Amino acid sequence: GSSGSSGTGERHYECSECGKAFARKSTLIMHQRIHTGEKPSGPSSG
Ligand SMILES: [Zn+2]
Repeated sequence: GSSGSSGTGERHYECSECGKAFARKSTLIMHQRIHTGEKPSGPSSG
């Protein structure tokens, strides 16, 4: 039925942005953030 390991379930989600493989799906999302942001600015301040 809907139960029974019958082996392993390696589910590594890679980042379509860089290509980094993670263990959890959500985790990857949090990472992708690094990409979207840090917009390019001329006058470096901070
Ligand atoms: Zn990435």
